[PDB]
Amino acid sequence: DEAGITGTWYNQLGSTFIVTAGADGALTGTYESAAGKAESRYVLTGRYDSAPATDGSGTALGWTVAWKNNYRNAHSATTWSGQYVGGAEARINTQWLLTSGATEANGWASTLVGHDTFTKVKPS
Amino acid sequence: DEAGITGTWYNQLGSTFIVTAGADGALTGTYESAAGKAESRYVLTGRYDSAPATDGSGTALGWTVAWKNNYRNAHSATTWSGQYVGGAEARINTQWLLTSGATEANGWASTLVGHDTFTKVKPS
Amino acid sequence: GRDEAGITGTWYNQLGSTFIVTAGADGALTGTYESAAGKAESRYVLTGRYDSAPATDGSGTALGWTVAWKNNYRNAHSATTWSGQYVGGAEARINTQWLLTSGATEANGWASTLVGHDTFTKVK
Amino acid sequence: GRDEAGITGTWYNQLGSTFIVTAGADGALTGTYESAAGKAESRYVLTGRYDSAPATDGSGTALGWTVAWKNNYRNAHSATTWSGQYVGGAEARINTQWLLTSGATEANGWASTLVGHDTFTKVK
Ligand SMILES: O=C(CCCC[C@@H]1SC[C@@H]2NC(=O)N[C@@H]21)NC1CCN(c2ccncc2)CC1
Ligand SMILES: O=C(CCCC[C@@H]1SC[C@@H]2NC(=O)N[C@@H]21)NC1CCN(c2ccncc2)CC1
Ligand SMILES: O=C(CCCC[C@@H]1SC[C@@H]2NC(=O)N[C@@H]21)NC1CCN(c2ccncc2)CC1
Ligand SMILES: O=C(CCCC[C@@H]1SC[C@@H]2NC(=O)N[C@@H]21)NC1CCN(c2ccncc2)CC1
Repeated sequence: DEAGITGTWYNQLGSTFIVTAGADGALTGTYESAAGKAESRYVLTGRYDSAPATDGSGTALGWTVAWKNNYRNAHSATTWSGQYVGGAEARINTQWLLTSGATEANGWASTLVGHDTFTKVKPS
Repeated sequence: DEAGITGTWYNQLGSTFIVTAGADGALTGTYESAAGKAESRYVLTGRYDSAPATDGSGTALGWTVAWKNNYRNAHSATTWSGQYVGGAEARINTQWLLTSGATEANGWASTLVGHDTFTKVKPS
Repeated sequence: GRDEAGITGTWYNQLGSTFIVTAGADGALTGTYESAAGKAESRYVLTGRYDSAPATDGSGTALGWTVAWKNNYRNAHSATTWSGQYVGGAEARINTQWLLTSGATEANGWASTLVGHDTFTKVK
Repeated sequence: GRDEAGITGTWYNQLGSTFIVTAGADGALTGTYESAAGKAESRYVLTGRYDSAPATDGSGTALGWTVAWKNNYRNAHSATTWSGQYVGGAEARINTQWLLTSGATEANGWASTLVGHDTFTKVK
């Protein structure tokens, strides 16, 4: 899935996720979000199962973005946890957690949760 | 929080999270889980807000473990999303998502969710 | 504007489960749930709540409900809660995320909760 | 063993919110919820469900409930569902994770859900 996972992906929001799957199970690349307090590209890193089952299961993976770059800092980080599914129209199916820095009076409301699905089709 | 975040942490399960905060916002290190289909250490990587607010807020961060090493492969990955809180007894407060590789008939049940709190106190 | 009639009826989700719901005048949700997935058979009681006076700005209507997976046929020692919102219009949807908690011992509690997302559409 | 009396009563959580619940003989949960956090004032109706015949192996009792954040004082256009389990014994607890969904437009829907975890303990 190295060849499969590596590429430019787009989620249902129009966000762009450019990723490289390393030989050692590493994930690196960039994330540009179409939503929220975000501007231009952000660094990401993660990990994926570099030896998945050969039974029709997807390939487990996850990656993190801390929303700081040279343009903006949203004092937050998102983690996507999901799996890659290969074939004709390959998909990456994820759920995510977005934690913002918070005070102890704020902490109960510090984490947003959602789900993103990624394909390699360039939106229009 | 570079000096603060870097260290050996332990969660409520007795798991060991050894991490280094890089200068560029990188997180690296190892994770050994006291629970589940896991054995000895796993590679992790993530990101943290390397320039947090100076207002009493925590430092947003996240990191990923793919549960494959040279001992075992659980065909799953966990992402922890949370924040670091410094001071006398520093804590890392997280929520997490654990996705396993799944078939399309299995996918509805592929993701576990929980919360881990980390301190630098060595259990007994 | 209030969505008593928009919400009340029969819905299916993407697994083929059947959600039969009545939205009461006072914010109550009642009905039955038949799951096409998991350790479930036939219909289960559900109860929930919805915002009986939503904003007029085009926002959806917040709601939630619970199924405990015990009926006269089977008992899966677990409960799901769906949290999400009703969105009216030509193709109405109920968009949800859910938490499915199983009875667990202390040793198994870390793995006691599944998380997912279901979209419901209404049928005549 | 069934926990009608174990669950029924007044509980507080770690924010200082007050959860007043009656577990009915047929699996129903009813009561009120007063939150010490957020856009909330005084008591809100809740309804939920619990496993009325849990396993006898030491596992807790699965349950869930919903609050919609409209009462006679305030309407926060949102609903929380708590999913978790009751654990009896000398220090009984209700351990939950929760999803809090707010009414959202299509532009804001990606940010419409908060996630967290509450532990409840019972008071005389
Ligand atoms: O907007 C961002 C950074 C952009 C995240 C974009 C998200 S990532 C998941 C989804 N998928 C995408 O592709 N794009 C979106 N961060 C906010 C979070 C909420 N914030 C607070 C404020 C106060 N308290 C709590 C939280 C303020 C900062
Ligand atoms: O046990 C692991 C790997 C160890 C994860 C340990 C977890 S990480 C969050 C928590 N915090 C820790 O410190 N430790 C625990 N993975 C399972 C997941 C559930 N599995 C399935 C099987 C079939 N369908 C769906 C899921 C099988 C593989
Ligand atoms: O299968 C069911 C009951 C049917 C749930 C149906 C689910 S509701 C959300 C989704 N939307 C639907 O329409 N259908 C599915 N319960 C299992 C869950 C797995 N179980 C454990 C045990 C321990 N740890 C983790 C999980 C034990 C029992
Ligand atoms: O504050 C409340 C109602 C009070 C909820 C109390 C919560 S229940 C879970 C936790 N346990 C408790 O005991 N107390 C707290 N609702 C807000 C939430 C933030 N809101 C948005 C809007 C858009 N996107 C995301 C969030 C708008 C309205």
